[PDB]
Amino acid sequence: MTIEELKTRLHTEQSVCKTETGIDQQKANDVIEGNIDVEDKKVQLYCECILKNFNILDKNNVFKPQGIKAVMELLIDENSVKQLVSDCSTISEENPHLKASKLVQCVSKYKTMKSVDFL
Repeated sequence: MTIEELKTRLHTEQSVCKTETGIDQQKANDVIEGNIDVEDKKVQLYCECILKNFNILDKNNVFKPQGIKAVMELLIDENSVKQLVSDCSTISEENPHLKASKLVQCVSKYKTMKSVDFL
């Protein structure tokens, strides 16, 4: 959008979602750095919140590839985004909250939220 703007939007969404979930600052820092404790209830809620706020996840927890493509296209090369979408779209997680932390874990192997601050 401007990388400076994506960085700001990411900070805003991390702030709003931390308040909405009550996730500890340490656990939120771990998610931001790409160290996702997938089984943690508050990590799941925080991941779900960030994804829904970027419309990557719709209100029914339906995965929207357009949402993740829009974001990722600004950080990584075209073919890597295609690879990301294939990997992330095919995650076998039947639980929606566990799907959300696993989704953020999948995206994070390509680009962590913290890495965007470098940028």
